Amino acid sequence: KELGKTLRRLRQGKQVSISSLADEHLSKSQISRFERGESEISSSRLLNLLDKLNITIDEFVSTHSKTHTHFFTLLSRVRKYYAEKNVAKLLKLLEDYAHKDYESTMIKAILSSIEPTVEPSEEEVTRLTDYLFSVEQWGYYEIILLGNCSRFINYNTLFLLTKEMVTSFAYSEQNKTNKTLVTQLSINCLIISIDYSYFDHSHYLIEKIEFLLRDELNFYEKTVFLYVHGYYKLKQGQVSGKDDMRQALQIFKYLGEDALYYSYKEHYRKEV
Amino acid sequence: KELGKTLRRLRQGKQVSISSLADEHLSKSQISRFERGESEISSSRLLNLLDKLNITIDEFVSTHSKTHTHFFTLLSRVRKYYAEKNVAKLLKLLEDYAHKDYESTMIKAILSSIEPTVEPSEEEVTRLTDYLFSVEQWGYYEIILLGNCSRFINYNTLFLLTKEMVTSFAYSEQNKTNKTLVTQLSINCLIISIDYSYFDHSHYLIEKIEFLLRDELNFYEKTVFLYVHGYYKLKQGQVSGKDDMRQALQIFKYLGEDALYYSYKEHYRKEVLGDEED
Ligand SMILES: [Cl-]
Ligand SMILES: [K+]
Ligand SMILES: [K+]
Ligand SMILES: [K+]
Repeated sequence: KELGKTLRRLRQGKQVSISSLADEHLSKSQISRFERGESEISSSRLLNLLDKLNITIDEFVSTHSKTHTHFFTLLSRVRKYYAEKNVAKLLKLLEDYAHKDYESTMIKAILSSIEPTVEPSEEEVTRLTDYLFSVEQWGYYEIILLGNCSRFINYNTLFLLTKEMVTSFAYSEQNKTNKTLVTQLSINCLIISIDYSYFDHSHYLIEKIEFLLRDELNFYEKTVFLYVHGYYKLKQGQVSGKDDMRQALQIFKYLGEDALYYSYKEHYRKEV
Repeated sequence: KELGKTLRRLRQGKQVSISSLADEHLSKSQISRFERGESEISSSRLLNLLDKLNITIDEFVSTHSKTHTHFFTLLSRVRKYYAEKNVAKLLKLLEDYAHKDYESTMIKAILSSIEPTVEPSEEEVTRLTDYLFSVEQWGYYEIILLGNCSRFINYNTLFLLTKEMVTSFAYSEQNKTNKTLVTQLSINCLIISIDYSYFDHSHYLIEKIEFLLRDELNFYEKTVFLYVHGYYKLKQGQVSGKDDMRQALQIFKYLGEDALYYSYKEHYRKEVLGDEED
């Protein structure tokens, strides 16, 4: 493949020689043959090279040419076509992914928001939720599928899926990307539980979100959680919840986040 | 070492059969032998398997490996010992990495903030800045080194290094970790440029930070930027910069960020309500 070309450019960018990288267990001929695309190298040997070069495996694959994952290739395209509300490109895209079950279900859920003829069937959603109940750990794939399809999942399943996601998601201490997404979807599920006064779920979600935010910055999620948690208190008769919601609005205004400000201020003039 | 055992558990959890994964690049028997820990597999073919299973390489390595990289293992230890303010543990740590030039210099810089007896020499810092200038594309390694050693880099080299980092850092559409740290380091450099009134450098860094924050969430960096940009506005005669600085303090307070609130309020009181002469 072209993995060797990527390794050579990164190695030369750091002014590191092949000889300095090679040692008693991975030779210079093996590194060079890999860099020249004439030979393959094992996964453990590639990770050892990147460790010596102080390059994350995540930096290496994102530095590599266009070999984005099958999923992020679709996600990047679907986000482009949705930003332009291009229904024609989205259906051609849905046509190109008809052989992929969960992927086409997600495209239908996204496309339904801007064109009402399209929507995922309940059999398609259940196939997705069945899959999501079965996974050992929740990765970027599972999290994005849930977030883009949550409007078509009945609440009780959405809460159980949220509980599975919070207790078994894959995050690293160096890449908190999945942890941040899990927090946002947990807050979104907390919002719905408060709307229906399912305060048994709200109290559980508040505990998990507070734990997810511990030892983290995540000021956006804390601001949203400040509003949502205050919304929870207000619906339980605690008038102090109004102050938390107004403080969150103040943060949006202070940072010039006008879209979030009006989106949450409209929710505040409602329900009050 | 037993990569296949981890891959097997993830695949079975996804209810995927080995037959569905076999193609012209890897056969069913080849996949099975790898899952049983009886053989290794090339990097390109492991990535193709993970791609069909929709598992990123980052989640797979973090799931299987119970060890971190060389530099992040060091980083975790420094951060744990620094949080404890334990000078003795940081000194033993310094000795475990004394054979690593840049790493030792970073430890000395970090340790110096709570132990003035130890300090990185100017020859140690110059070798590090030499390395940082020589890099074609800055990554997580180069960014962390510059951040933790900034207190011992003279301002003119720090701004030039900031220019290089900010111009040539690896862009990732899916992992904003490096972009966020670059933003934080650019804000830190803008602070120093405002203190010393290098207002041409300030305009440059301001324009860079504005792009980095755009289309991102990153409310923390925006809150610090609101304060620091208001600080620059005050130093240029714009009294409205005080309101921006006070609004940033209110954000820290509303979110319960007590440590950040008192650090920036102490800076506010010294620079806005401090000593006035004549
Ligand atoms: Cl911009
Ligand atoms: K390979
Ligand atoms: K099962
Ligand atoms: K103070």
